[PDB]
Amino acid sequence: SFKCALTKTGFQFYYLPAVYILVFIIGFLGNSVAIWMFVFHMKPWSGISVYMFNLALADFLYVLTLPALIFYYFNKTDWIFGDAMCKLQRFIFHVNLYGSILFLTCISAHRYSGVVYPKSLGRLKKKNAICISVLVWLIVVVAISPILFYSGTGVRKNKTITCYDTTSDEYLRSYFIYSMCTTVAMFCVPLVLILGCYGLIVRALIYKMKKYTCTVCGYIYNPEDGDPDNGVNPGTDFKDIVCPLCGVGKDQFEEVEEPLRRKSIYLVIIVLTVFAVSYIPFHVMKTMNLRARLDFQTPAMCAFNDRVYATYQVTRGLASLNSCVNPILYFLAGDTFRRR
Ligand SMILES: CC(C)CCC[C@@H](C)[C@H]1CC[C@H]2[C@@H]3CC=C4C[C@@H](OC(=O)CCC(=O)O)CC[C@]4(C)[C@H]3CC[C@]12C
Ligand SMILES: CC(C)CCC[C@@H](C)[C@H]1CC[C@H]2[C@@H]3CC=C4C[C@@H](OC(=O)CCC(=O)O)CC[C@]4(C)[C@H]3CC[C@]12C
Ligand SMILES: CC(C)CCC[C@@H](C)[C@H]1CC[C@H]2[C@@H]3CC=C4C[C@@H](OC(=O)CCC(=O)O)CC[C@]4(C)[C@H]3CC[C@]12C
Ligand SMILES: CC(C)(C)c1ccccc1Oc1ncccc1NC(=O)Nc1ccc(OC(F)(F)F)cc1
Ligand SMILES: CC(C)CCC[C@@H](C)[C@H]1CC[C@H]2[C@@H]3CC=C4C[C@@H](O)CC[C@]4(C)[C@H]3CC[C@]12C
Ligand SMILES: CCCCCCCC/C=C\CCCCCCCC(=O)OC[C@H](O)CO
Ligand SMILES: CCCCCCCC/C=C\CCCCCCCC(=O)OC[C@H](O)CO
Ligand SMILES: CCCCCCCC/C=C\CCCCCCCC(=O)OC[C@H](O)CO
Ligand SMILES: CCCCCCCC/C=C\CCCCCCCC(=O)OC[C@H](O)CO
Ligand SMILES: CCCCCCCC/C=C\CCCCCCCC(=O)OC[C@H](O)CO
Ligand SMILES: [Zn+2]
Repeated sequence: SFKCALTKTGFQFYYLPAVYILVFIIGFLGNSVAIWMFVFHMKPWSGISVYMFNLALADFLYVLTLPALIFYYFNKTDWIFGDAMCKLQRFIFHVNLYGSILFLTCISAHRYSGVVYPKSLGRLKKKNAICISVLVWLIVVVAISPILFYSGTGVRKNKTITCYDTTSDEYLRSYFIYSMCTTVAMFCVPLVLILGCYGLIVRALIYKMKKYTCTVCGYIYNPEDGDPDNGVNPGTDFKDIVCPLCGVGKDQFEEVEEPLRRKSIYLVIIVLTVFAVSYIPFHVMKTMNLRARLDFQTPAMCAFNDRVYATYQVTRGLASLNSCVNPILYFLAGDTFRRR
């Protein structure tokens, strides 16, 4: 059985530990602040707050495991924590990955319901968000539990201990099949669902006219309500046309800050960037690398497999970066921190 003599040193053995240190420092800080802010500076929690707290919980838990991984790279890739801790290290990475994707889908589906179908179902949205969150954690734990079988420690020829990121050669093909099932069900399907929600969010927002406020008095002109007292039909745009309150001209009017529109665009921008930079490259490369390891072990393919392996290492770092990028979403796409 021919095998491609893999030789990649001086790059990946510096990159991943540096990214892991960066993610630990920024991720522990941001998620500690977020978890502190939701628990002690938010009462009651809205629908999105429940999903955002769960996303922060998935990130902090994963961030908590990083020093072990950083140690492993600083210890010439020799795992000293045992078989069980290796399995738990790998399980948590995948639980964080898929839990994050599913909670991002929850936030996306929730904003679509708020933007398209807006009425005060405050407690109804909170109770449903808690129930959905529990189900999401149950789905993720169950679907990701095989990682506890596949992953584990292995003794190298030089007597060192590897903590397998995938699995042993005996279960590798089975692992690829399993990974394809989770890639399709917990990455591909949520991605199509997020895109649909975002397309419908952008469609609903672009089809509606913007409100204008007076800098002199503070009167808000609604395009749908209009101003029939002066001679403006309800439904007409601001450009189609004096202020009914104070009496100043149109020149003293500026566009109103819409909280739902701003939080929706921020979510659309941040999530799409995160899928384009982290989620999509990682899933493509994870798959490509397993495919090369299983089906492309011929001398003519070795050079290409090396490039795939190196590119995959890059995406592993990008995948981990989400843990320190996600807190930004709680302050730019989330509800204000208030205790009522
Ligand atoms: C309170 C938080 C927000 C501040 C973050 C503190 C950092 C300065 C700490 C936390 C994680 C630490 C790392 C955790 C793990 C390791 C692995 C450790 O590995 C070894 O000891 C193996 C050496 C060998 O056996 O050859 C070396 C220190 C290092 C890089 C640590 C250096 C200092 C770090 C980056
Ligand atoms: C039997 C086969 C066909 C199932 C395929 C597996 C997955 C494609 C399914 C199973 C569980 C599903 C998840 C179950 C629950 C949700 C919560 C849902 O969030 C809401 O309903 C938000 C409600 C709100 O707060 O307004 C968004 C989709 C999502 C992640 C689903 C996405 C698709 C998943 C991963
Ligand atoms: C308007 C549409 C076309 C933009 C779609 C946005 C994303 C879905 C794109 C932007 C960057 C793309 C990635 C750019 C680079 C690669 C590396 C590429 O790796 C290889 O070619 C392997 C061998 C090598 O490293 O040369 C595999 C596809 C992938 C992940 C691409 C998958 C699709 C991504 C994430
Ligand atoms: C977080 C637990 C559940 C222990 C864990 C599970 C699986 C794999 C690794 C793992 O964590 C560790 N295992 C062995 C050695 C180190 C760790 N992790 C660890 O030390 N995390 C840590 C987290 C926070 C922390 O406080 C600090 F941020 F530095 F202020 C100091 C250390
Ligand atoms: C009730 C809800 C949450 C559905 C959960 C279904 C779970 C139990 C399913 C979904 C995907 C499945 C895996 C898909 C592929 C493989 C590879 C095969 O070689 C061994 C079984 C294994 C590893 C499956 C075991 C069961 C599995 C983990
Ligand atoms: C709260 C604010 C959020 C802060 C967000 C943190 C900023 C992102 C950090 C680094 C970007 C990633 C750079 C990726 C560079 C990869 C290219 C590379 O050099 O990797 C090759 C390596 O040798 C392996 O083979
Ligand atoms: C909000 C506050 C801002 C926080 C921002 C701070 C983030 C630190 C950034 C880079 C540190 C990474 C250090 C680079 C360490 C490289 C690891 C290495 O040398 O590899 C180990 C090697 O394998 C052993 O032989
Ligand atoms: C109703 C709510 C139900 C919630 C469900 C809770 C499930 C917890 C999930 C993972 C923790 C288990 C971590 C398992 C760590 C692996 C250890 C192991 O199994 O040991 C391997 C081997 O035997 C040693 O050599
Ligand atoms: C209500 C639903 C609650 C269910 C929650 C799901 C949690 C599943 C727990 C373990 C997965 C089964 C995988 C078994 C992991 C043990 C490790 C193993 O399989 O051993 C491999 C090898 O022998 C050692 O090197
Ligand atoms: C609406 C806002 C959406 C914003 C849209 C943003 C588009 C993202 C573009 C590129 C990120 C993909 C990064 C892919 C990482 C591959 C790096 C690589 O090629 O690996 C190097 C390796 O060393 C060589 O062999
Ligand atoms: Zn006025």
